Formats: sequence, C-alpha cells, structure tokens
Amino acid sequence: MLPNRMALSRQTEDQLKKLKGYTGITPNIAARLAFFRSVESEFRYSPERDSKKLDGTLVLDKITWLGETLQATELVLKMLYPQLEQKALIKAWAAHVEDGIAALR
Amino acid sequence: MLPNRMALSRQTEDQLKKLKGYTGITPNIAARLAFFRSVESEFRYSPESKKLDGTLVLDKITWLGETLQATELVLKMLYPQLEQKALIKAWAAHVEDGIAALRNHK
Amino acid sequence: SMLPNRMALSRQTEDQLKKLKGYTGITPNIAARLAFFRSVESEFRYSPERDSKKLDGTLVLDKITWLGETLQATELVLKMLYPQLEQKALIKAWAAHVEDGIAALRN
Amino acid sequence: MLPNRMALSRQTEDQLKKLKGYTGITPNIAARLAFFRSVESEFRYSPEKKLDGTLVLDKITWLGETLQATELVLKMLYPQLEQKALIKAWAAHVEDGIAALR
Amino acid sequence: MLPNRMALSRQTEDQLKKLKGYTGITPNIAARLAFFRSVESEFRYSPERDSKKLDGTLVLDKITWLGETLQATELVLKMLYPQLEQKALIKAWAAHVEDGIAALR
Amino acid sequence: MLPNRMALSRQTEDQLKKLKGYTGITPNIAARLAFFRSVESEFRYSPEKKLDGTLVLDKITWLGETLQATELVLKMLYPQLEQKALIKAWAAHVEDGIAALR
Amino acid sequence: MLPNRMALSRQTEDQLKKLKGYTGITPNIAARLAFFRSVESEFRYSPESKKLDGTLVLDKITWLGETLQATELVLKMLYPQLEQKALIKAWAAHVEDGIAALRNHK
Amino acid sequence: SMLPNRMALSRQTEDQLKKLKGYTGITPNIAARLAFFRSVESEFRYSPERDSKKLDGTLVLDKITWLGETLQATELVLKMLYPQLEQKALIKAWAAHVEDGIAALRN
Repeated sequence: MLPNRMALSRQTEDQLKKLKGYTGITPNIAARLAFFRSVESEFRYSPERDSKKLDGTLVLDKITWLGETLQATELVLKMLYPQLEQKALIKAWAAHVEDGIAALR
Repeated sequence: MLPNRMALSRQTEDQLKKLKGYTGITPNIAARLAFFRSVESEFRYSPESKKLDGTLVLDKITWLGETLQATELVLKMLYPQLEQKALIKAWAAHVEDGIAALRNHK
Repeated sequence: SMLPNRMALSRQTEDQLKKLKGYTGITPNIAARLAFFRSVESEFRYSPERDSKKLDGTLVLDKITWLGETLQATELVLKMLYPQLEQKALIKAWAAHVEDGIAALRN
Repeated sequence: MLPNRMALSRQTEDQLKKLKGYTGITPNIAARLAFFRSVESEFRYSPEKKLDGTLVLDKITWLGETLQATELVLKMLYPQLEQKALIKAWAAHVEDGIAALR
Repeated sequence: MLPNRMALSRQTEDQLKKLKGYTGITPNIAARLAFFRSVESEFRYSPERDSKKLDGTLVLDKITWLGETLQATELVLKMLYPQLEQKALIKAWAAHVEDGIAALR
Repeated sequence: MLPNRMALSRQTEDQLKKLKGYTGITPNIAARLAFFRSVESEFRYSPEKKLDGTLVLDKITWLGETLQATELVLKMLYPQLEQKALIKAWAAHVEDGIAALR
Repeated sequence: MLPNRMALSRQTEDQLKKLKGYTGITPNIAARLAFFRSVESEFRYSPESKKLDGTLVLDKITWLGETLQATELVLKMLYPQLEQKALIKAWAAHVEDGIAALRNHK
Repeated sequence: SMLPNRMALSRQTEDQLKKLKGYTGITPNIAARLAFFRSVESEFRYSPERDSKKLDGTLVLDKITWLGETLQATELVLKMLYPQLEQKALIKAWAAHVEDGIAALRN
C-alpha cells in the first residue's frame, strides 16, 4: 500500500509551483485534483517502461498530500494497479499527478 | 457526470436531520462524510433504485463543495456505465449506506 | 500514529460542540481542535486511574476529519503528554481534553 | 513564553524562499511542517544564532492553528529558556525541519 | 435605485433559515444565489398585482445583503425593471429572492 | 481593555436566539452587526445589568475580525470605564443594536 | 452556460501575470475582479473574437470560485444567444477590458 | 459612507502587501484590513498638514473588495478618528493607516 511519506518529481513540482502562482491552489491540493483528472483519462502507468525518478524537493506525509481523499485515492490505485507493490505504487501515483497537471496544457 | 441539481431520498434526508439534532453537522457536510465512509467499505450500488423525494433539490456544488472532484471521480470509476439519472441514485445510495457506517455502535 | 484511524467523543461532549456551533459558526470538528488545545495549554491532565467516561457519541469520524491540518501537532502533543498510554487510553485522553476544553465555556 | 512578534535568521528565511521557489509552498506553512518534523526527530537546541530575517511577523501569523502545540512543545523541551532564547529554539527547529522535509 | 437598507418577507426569511440548517449557507449569501436562480427563469415581477409585504425581521445594509455582487445585482434589476422606482425595485428584488429560494422545491 | 472572556445577559442571549430562529443568522455575527448599528445610532451606555448568559466565549470568538474596531470604539466612548463595565457597555450596545436590526 | 474548462487569450493572461508582479493577486482572482469591474462599465462583447491561447486551461471552478453563479448569470443576461464557444470569449473579453478598468491612472 | 466606492493604496504599500503574501498566504486585501487595524489600535494618526504621499498603487479596487465584512467597522473607526476630514482626506487617512500597519513588519 502507500508509504508514510512520498515525493513527486522535480518536473512535477515545478508545474505545481506554476499552478500555485496562477491560481490560489497549494501544491498538495493541486496534486489531488491532478490525480483525479489523470485517472479518468486514457493514461495508465506501466512499470516496465518507467524510468523517471521521484527527485522532488518536498517529501511530505501521506496525510498531507492526500488529506480527506486518502481512502478514495487508495481505492483508485488499488483498482488500477492490483499487482504493484509499494515502490511501484508510489511511481504510479506520481506518474498520475504528473499526467494530470501536464494536461493543464 | 452528476447533474447540476440533485436530491436525496426522504429517509436519507430525514436521517441527516436526525444527525444534525445530535451533533451540529449540516446535511450537506454529513453527506460528504457519509459518501466517503461508504466508499471505503464494500458497499456498491446495485440499480435493482430509490426515488429521490427529499424536500430540497440543491446544486451539485452546495452538496459537495471541495469534495466534488473526488466524488465525481469515485462514481466514474465504480459506475462508468450509468448516465446521469442513475449516477445521482448511485451517489444517493452511498450517502444512505455511509450514514449507518458513520454511526457509533456506542 | 498511535491514535487510531477513527474515533468518537462522548455524548456529553458532542452536545456541547453542537451548542457552540449554535451560537458561533464553528463546526463541531473545528471546535474539537480548539477545545483540545485550550485544554492542553492549561492544568487539566488525563489520568487512566480516574476515568469512568463512556465515549458514546453519535459519530465515529476519521482522525483527519477531527484533526485536519492539526493532526501531526495533536499526535505529537499526545505522545509527549502521554508517553506510557496505549491506543485505547490515548483516545480517552484526547476525548477528555476535548471535553475539558469545551466545558470551559459555561457560567 | 514565546514573544508576540518574531523573525527567522536571514539564512533560514532564504531556505524557506528556496522551498517556495521549487514548490510554491508558503514559508509560514513550510515552517509549521518543518517545526514538527524536527521535534519528532531527535534534534534539539542548545545555545551552542542571529535572527536577522527580513520579516517580523505576529506569532499567530507564523503558527496559525499550531500556535498552542508549538508553545507547549517549546516549554516541555526547553523549560529553562527565557523569551529571548525560545525564539532561537523555534528558529533552530524550523531550520532542522527544512532539512528533514528535504 | 436600491436604498441603503432592506428586508425580505417573513415567508422568505423562514425559507432562508431552513436552507441555513440544511446547508452551511448564510441567509445573505443564499439570498444572492436565489436572486440569480430566479432572474434566469420565467419569473418576472409586476407591480400592479403585488400585494405581499416585506415584513421581515432582519433589515440589513445593502452591502451586507449583496456583498461583491452589488453591481451585478443592480445591473440585472436595471435591465428587467427600467421603469420601477426605489420602492417598487425593492419589492422586485425581494420577489425574486422569494421565487429563487422557493424553487429549491 | 475588554477581558479575554465574556457573556451576554440571558435576556440578550435569548434575543439573539430569537433572531436565529427567524433567520438562521448566527448569534455572534448578529452581535457584531448589532454593535456597530447601535454605536452609529446615538445610543450610549450609562450604568444607569446582569451578565447571566449561558455561554462565555473567547473575545475573539465573539468579535472575530471586528475585535480591534470594537475595542477602539469602546475606549473612545467610555474612556473611564474599567474592565468589569466595558463588558456591560458592549452588552448594552448589542442589545440596542438588535432592536435597530429589528 | 460556460464550458467546464476555460482559457484566456495570451495577452490577457500576460497582463494578469504583470498585475501579479506589482501586487500579489493571482490571475484567477484578478480575473474575477476584472470581470465585474468591466460589467459595471458600458463594455459589451461584440463577436466581430480573440483566439484563446493562454498557457493554462482551467476548470470553471478554479477560475471563478464563489463568483461562478453571478458570473454565469451576468453572461446569460447579456449574451442570451451565445452557445458555449462564444460565451467563453464573452467572458474572456470582459476580463481583458476590466484589467484596464482596474488600472490606477496613478 | 464617506469613503468613496473605490480607492487605491500607494505603490510603496502595495509592494509590501505583495511580500507579506509571499511569506504568508495572506492576500493583499485581507492584509490591508489587518494592517489598518493594527495601526489604528496604536499611536499613529494621520494628519493632513503632514502629507506628501502620492497614492500611486497599480489597482483602484472597490471598497468592498478592500474592506469586506470589515467595511462598516472600518468606516466607523475612520469617522470617529477623523470627524473633520473630507472624502479626499479620508482616503489618505485610510491609506496612511494601511501603510503604517504594514510597515510594522520589518527589522
């Protein structure tokens, strides 16, 4: 399942920062909304072709990232990645946040 | 996606008002809470179906506030086929089931 | 985390949270945060050998619902004030503090 | 007790601005996260340094809804420290916490 | 134009109170939203058949009722009731709030 | 100065509950509106009465973002009144303000 | 009504970012402010028409927050005929005109 | 109302409001409210015969935008502190207070 703390990639963090400056939305709230936007599009994560590293500056607590959407987020990851282990599941979460935020255009 | 204007069944709404008598929490907030409590259990909506005769028909936004995105997403994930008249009953079934699932067995 | 994923307050407490909401805009879960901290910065302290208080509140809400952004802080205060207590007792301690904090609004 | 108004060191301010540069996270919210992350770790302040930050802010502005917890934590760890030095204990934890946030 | 202070009817006030208990929404915010809901339906106010009195308990300041939607509200009243005077215009505003809130069903 | 914690009279509390009964407006927000409506009118407190209300609330809970204005208004009108009586001046304006709100 | 996802033209967005350089106000909030300032003047949108090449495409809600209801209502009142692709340009024209109308002549 | 429907701050002030937002979440208009009141509960007082301050801020915002729910309160404070001032001077007085209140956050 999901670990106590995680980080996004730098590539993702920077886009969250731009979104922060354009809208009021804080990186954690924005990462939640981007996750939802991504999971309801065609984008799906696959381990055998992931190479991107979570080199992000901010390593927040799971509860801080996900707030009162934790259970809903863990449900979604569970349905879409039934066979991934904790280390892959973080990548999928992060890949989804990257995709969702990228889609802001 | 969910229609712009939604309503719960009369019992569910009645039970939210009961919950408001004991705590001070308002029906719309209580419903956000119940929806998510429900969703983490094993409850799934099966059309069979309740008619939506709650006294108020409110905006999607008044109902769900900042939980609107997660709410729509969970529904889309669990009931991808259901249109709009069916989705609102999916949402409504989850609220009602979550109310009993928020209840302290004392 | 030594507080569980979800917990309830007492009936006595819930009812006082409701009334504060009546007079103020303050929602029960936010008032619980405020009550906890006004209690914890005073002299009141939970102790397990003086506890005949049943947590018979109506609602078992998620920890995140109750605590919100004050979660980490709350759990750190509880750990420091109550190092020897087990989960069962930590819930009673958190609840006792919410009750004490909110009782401080009568007379 | 913690004084009504306080600043970080310039260095720790710049460290908070750095984090905002990378993420958009707000210095004062970052400072709350740092503080508790630092305390939970076993880091501790001992005299052995200069609070020359740009901004002095109301104690409530820095800490918001974490004020009580912060004040209570500081009194428990540093029951001897007087006003002047409680700021430096808080400032030290913020700085350590920022490393712990990464 | 609109006067410094006004009141709704008791009939309207009570429905705002029920909406307050059902949702978080305060009577003034709710009166704004109900105004918008009403003005975009078929309902239109007419003086020669109004008899309802604004017997409301709360006589708030215009700015309190309308907040940062004042200019938008006064634009709408202006377009829909170009010939009404202050005393009629309050009735139209109030009639619209009544209609909008009633429409919650 | 206004004390950290205060109550209305029972009577004025009930008057605030009455308003909530009719409208849903929140006693403490009603109290802020009343206060300023009363002061703007020419109503004024003179000793010549009992604050036996149910709820005692933090000064910040009553007044929120109007605290400063309220405290400044009270000092200007009643520069002589001491803590004990500033509450009764505030309570009197709230009660008068409620009549003025209707 | 307005589409779920909207964008300003590039100049308007550029001018909002300039406004952010001087004050700290964010583009979305500044746009709420500019829209209403615009609407109280005599400016009306005439299709002729700007293409919407702003760097971000955001949700209606992120853009308008609690002003969404008044915003949609004003547009419905002033441009009852315009569909959806046209409404967003109506909104966008108002933001741009309101920015100059929020500007202090110093 | 003797404050106009809309007003501007000085450039100097706007810039300090922006920086406070940088460090805190606090939006410029909310900070203006807070600055005004922290200024007005102190010793600072506007006086027209000592005023070479041009209000050259970028934005002319609505009074309601600036003041919000604090409107009535603000206007009542200004009326009591500045009974003899005309609208033109009341704006300068409100602005001077916002500047003073916000300057109090350096060193």
